Amino acid sequence: MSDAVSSDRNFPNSTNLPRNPSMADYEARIFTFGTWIYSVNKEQLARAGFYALGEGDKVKCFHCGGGLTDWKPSEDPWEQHAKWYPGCKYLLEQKGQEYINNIHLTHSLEECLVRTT
Ligand SMILES: [Zn+2]
Repeated sequence: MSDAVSSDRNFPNSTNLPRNPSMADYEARIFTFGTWIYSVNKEQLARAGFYALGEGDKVKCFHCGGGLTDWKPSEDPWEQHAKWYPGCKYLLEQKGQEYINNIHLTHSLEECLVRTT
């Protein structure tokens, strides 16, 4: 439970000292991936604050302080990340909440299979 789930942060400090653009640079990110993961990752991640941790094609945010490994279809890091959590510093700094809001939510469905649409 830690120092009171309510008097702590519902977790052992998720943000592991993020906001480290010094090493999260452009060539720093791509460099991590050692040109192995999918294509279009250069601008994709470099712009969304995603860098390679060491898994096979997986990714995580180094500027926001959160992970987003591959466990679903191709799903561009842009869409996948925004759904993972809108409270990601850099992530928002790029396409603002207007985008993340459009992503996380949906185009109109938001019914899950159909429900009542
Ligand atoms: Zn993030």
